[PDB]
Amino acid sequence: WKLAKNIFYMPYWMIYGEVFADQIDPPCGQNEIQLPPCKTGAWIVPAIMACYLLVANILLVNLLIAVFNNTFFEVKSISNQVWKFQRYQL
Amino acid sequence: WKLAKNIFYMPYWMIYGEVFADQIDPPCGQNEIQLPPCKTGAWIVPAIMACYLLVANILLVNLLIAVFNNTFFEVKSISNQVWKFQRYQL
Ligand SMILES: CC(C)CCC[C@@H](C)[C@H]1CC[C@H]2[C@@H]3CC=C4C[C@@H](OC(=O)CCC(=O)O)CC[C@]4(C)[C@H]3CC[C@]12C
Ligand SMILES: CC(C)CCC[C@@H](C)[C@H]1CC[C@H]2[C@@H]3CC=C4C[C@@H](OC(=O)CCC(=O)O)CC[C@]4(C)[C@H]3CC[C@]12C
Ligand SMILES: CC(C)CCC[C@@H](C)[C@H]1CC[C@H]2[C@@H]3CC=C4C[C@@H](OC(=O)CCC(=O)O)CC[C@]4(C)[C@H]3CC[C@]12C
Repeated sequence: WKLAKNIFYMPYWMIYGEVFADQIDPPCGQNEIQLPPCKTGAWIVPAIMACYLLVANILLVNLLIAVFNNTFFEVKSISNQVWKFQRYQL
Repeated sequence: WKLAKNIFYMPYWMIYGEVFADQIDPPCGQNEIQLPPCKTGAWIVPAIMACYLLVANILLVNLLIAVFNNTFFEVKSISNQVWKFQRYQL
């Protein structure tokens, strides 16, 4: 079950300004002490990290900003009128 | 080819809240153990870092917020009508 935890753990905190910079692309397959060998296709992980961070943090958050902004006025008027209606129930 | 990787590595993650604070301006050219000597013009790197972070994070992201916001209504109406058209194809 730790695999399912590792699916959601670091990509979720990646949205809130913690990119885990020590684990983006650690040096491996060299001697600095002998490092463990390079996993195959481990260079893909920073690239899809870049695409994910771009899509999430720039596209979806700003789109939710636009959604919150362009539906603010109708929701504000409806909420004011509904609160004035629910004053009687209170 | 590691030079081309180093071009894109840290400035890209600099947008998402990871400024790499240990490598902004490390102490050098002193004894704390003898540090390696100061590179010439290494003080320029935090200044252009400051200008880059300002321009990127404050100018361009907020401008994309404005672009997403002011074209939201036309895109929303067009997308609703296009989805209602593509219901038949589905
Ligand atoms: C659909 C949207 C609106 C809500 C989000 C729901 C899911 C994305 C959440 C809710 C329940 C969550 C699960 C609740 C419990 C666990 C057990 C957890 O197990 C461990 O951590 C085992 C311990 C370990 O070995 O570390 C792994 C994550 C997981 C599957 C969670 C994965 C994410 C889930 C499916
Ligand atoms: C302006 C923005 C919207 C896009 C520009 C950013 C990307 C084009 C950059 C940022 C991070 C970069 C990646 C950072 C690290 C790597 C790992 C690198 O692989 C290795 O170095 C091998 C393994 C190792 O030596 O540790 C291959 C390039 C790649 C995928 C880079 C490809 C280009 C990326 C995706
Ligand atoms: C134009 C916009 C819309 C898209 C962005 C495209 C480029 C900015 C990307 C796409 C392909 C990328 C290249 C794909 C592969 C590599 C090899 C990579 O090589 C290594 O990492 C060598 C291993 C090492 O020594 O660390 C260095 C980055 C580089 C040149 C990447 C640099 C960034 C590039 C040019």
